[PDB]
Amino acid sequence: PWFGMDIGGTLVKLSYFEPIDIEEVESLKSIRKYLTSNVAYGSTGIRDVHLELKDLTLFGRRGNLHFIRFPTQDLPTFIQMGRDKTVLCATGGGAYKFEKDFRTIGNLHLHKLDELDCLVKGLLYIDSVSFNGQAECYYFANASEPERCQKMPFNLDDPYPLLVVNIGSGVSILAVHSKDNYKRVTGTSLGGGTFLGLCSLLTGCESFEEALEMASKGDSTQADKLVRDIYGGDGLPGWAVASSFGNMIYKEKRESVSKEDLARATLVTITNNIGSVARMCAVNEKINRVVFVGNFLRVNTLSMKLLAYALDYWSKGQLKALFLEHEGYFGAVGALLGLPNF
Amino acid sequence: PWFGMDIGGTLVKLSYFEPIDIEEVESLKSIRKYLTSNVAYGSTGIRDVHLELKDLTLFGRRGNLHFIRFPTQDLPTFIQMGRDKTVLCATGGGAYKFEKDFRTIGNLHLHKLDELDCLVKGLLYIDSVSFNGQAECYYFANASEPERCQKMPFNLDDPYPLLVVNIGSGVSILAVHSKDNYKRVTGTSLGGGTFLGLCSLLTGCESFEEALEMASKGDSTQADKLVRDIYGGDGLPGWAVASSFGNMIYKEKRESVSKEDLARATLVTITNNIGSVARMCAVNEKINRVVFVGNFLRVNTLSMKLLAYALDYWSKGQLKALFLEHEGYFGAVGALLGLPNF
Ligand SMILES: Nc1ncnc2c1ncn2[C@@H]1O[C@H](COP(=O)(O)OP(=O)(O)NP(=O)(O)O)[C@@H](O)[C@H]1O
Ligand SMILES: Nc1ncnc2c1ncn2[C@@H]1O[C@H](COP(=O)(O)OP(=O)(O)NP(=O)(O)O)[C@@H](O)[C@H]1O
Ligand SMILES: [Mg+2]
Ligand SMILES: [Mg+2]
Repeated sequence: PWFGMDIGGTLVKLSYFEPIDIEEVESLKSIRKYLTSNVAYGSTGIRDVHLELKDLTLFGRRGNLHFIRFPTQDLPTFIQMGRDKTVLCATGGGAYKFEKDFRTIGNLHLHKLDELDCLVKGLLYIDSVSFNGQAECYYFANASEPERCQKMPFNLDDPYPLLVVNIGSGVSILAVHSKDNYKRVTGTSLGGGTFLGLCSLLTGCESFEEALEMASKGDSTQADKLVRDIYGGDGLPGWAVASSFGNMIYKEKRESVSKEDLARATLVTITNNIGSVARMCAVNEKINRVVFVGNFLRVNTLSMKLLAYALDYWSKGQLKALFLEHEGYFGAVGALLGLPNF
Repeated sequence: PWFGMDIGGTLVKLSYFEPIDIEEVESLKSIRKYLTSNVAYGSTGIRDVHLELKDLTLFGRRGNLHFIRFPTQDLPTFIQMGRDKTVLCATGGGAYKFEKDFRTIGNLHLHKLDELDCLVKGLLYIDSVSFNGQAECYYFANASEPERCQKMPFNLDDPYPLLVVNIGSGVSILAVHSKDNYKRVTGTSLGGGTFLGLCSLLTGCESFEEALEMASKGDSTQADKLVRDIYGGDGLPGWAVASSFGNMIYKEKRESVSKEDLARATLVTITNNIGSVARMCAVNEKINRVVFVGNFLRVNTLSMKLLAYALDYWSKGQLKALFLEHEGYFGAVGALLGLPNF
């Protein structure tokens, strides 16, 4: 059973390689069968079927690469399931936090892998093998004009240099200069857990998906104070945000604003702040390709377009926002790839 | 009547020069008397008496420089008072937004002045004349150690280069390289209006002061997810924030958290994000002295220490956080100084 595992502060990501080029043990068969015949595991486990890499050749075997996720909160259940029925490559903060918990599985050997190595290695790997013939990486062409703005593939055959912006619970920013030369540049604590935390407080939403659905209906200008609110008009345009949630300092506006407006304003606030940080690190690092990963952006087209627009506008076209189909899973994958070393 | 006025998105700042080296018109006398014998004007006007510059020599006159503030929301009342009872130098967004409103005062000539010129000129001026013999500018020595951390004067006789971080409703960042060479570097919309807006929504506080008072009692770790929450322990220390409000994604934590915790977490979130942006622009601009202005920091020691600690820690001592006694008033002052030109 070949597994790579990225245990983050919010989500566990699992990459699983299923051999297809196959008298083995019954419970080994039962795990394989359980994983390939189900797309929901328990009440919170999900296999991302559309992300599956087929007929991949890995470690001299032909197989399928599957991508699975569940909340870190439910890791105890995953471990319990484990003790009822192995070398495990694992990265993310939880690799250390839950180390002792994994060892309650008799004989199981836990190999903790550097989160930096795993993410970069997993990123490079997936891009090099392609997404079943198609581009793993893509950008939004004409990011400023909604009429022309559309998703289009983007080539990363020579991916250096690269600024990687990892939006999970918080934000980590990496600069990748070559194969064995890359570093963590900085980070902010205003990431996806800020969006989801604030939004739950402000709106009472009880999933990421529900927060996105609310945001899609709202009007962030109802909560944000714009340049034109301060100036009366328009190098800042009047519609640009001058103060996020700045109009909520007025009691009468707080009482007229809806949950949807507030969800949207939370999303716009977090996203735009991340774009701005990203742009600043790119200038500092002299890198013009900025790739976004993590799960803040999954099924989140709004944030992706905001980032694309912001990097493009602010930079006059010199900075390009890039995105990745497998954006949440690169740590899990790089962990899996560290398996031969042991 | 010599006035400089900075009309922002939230507050109006007024600098007033009172001549002391004096058969003039009765209502001119009555305004002077009104301003010098009162420290509260109406229900929302305040004269900052402790900031007064005494026996200043300006435009060949000896006088006192007074500093006054009131909410932009109440500017209509100030204007009405004006029409019942003049060249006005004014800057900030409201100089444009309320231009027509000022002209309802018969014959009054409104001179709009560039916000950049005013802020820098006013900053340089105040530092050069000193705060009645004492330092206008100060830092927090040993910013990382609470036992040794104390406020101490700081010399700006040669203030170039200088990174000015203006925290008002949003955040504006300036790089000042010389007397006539300075530029706006970037800005974020996560500023004081974000702190005050979010905090009002989350806590029901109804003044900046009440939000600060709440924050002073709270525990931000109750809302924030820390490095140790994710890793189990500790180059990030375990107490550093990994995800602002990241623990509010759990329903049970949202229901146990208090208003004070939430006020504090809002303050810590906004402040630390501003420190991080500031550090990034300083590296980009290759400037190691970073000065904070605006009114987000007035009677806000907590945010000042957070910034001082963050710039010092992250930069290993190469970046110094600086603060200014008259931090909210430099635009108003630079506007006043533009008076001779007309
Ligand atoms: N089904 C989901 N449940 C919870 N959060 C989700 C979900 N889908 C998307 N998200 C968002 O994705 C974010 C987490 O992304 P992720 O990259 O998996 O972080 P992480 O690895 O768990 N945290 P970290 O330890 O900081 O690296 C959350 O903060 C949400 O904003
Ligand atoms: N008495 C107060 N009332 C309202 N806000 C206050 C008060 N005291 C301090 N503040 C804080 O100070 C901030 C405003 O600072 P300030 O520099 O005067 O902004 P501004 O000039 O009005 N806005 P801007 O147009 O963006 O430059 C507010 O966002 C608050 O966070
Ligand atoms: Mg992660
Ligand atoms: Mg201002």
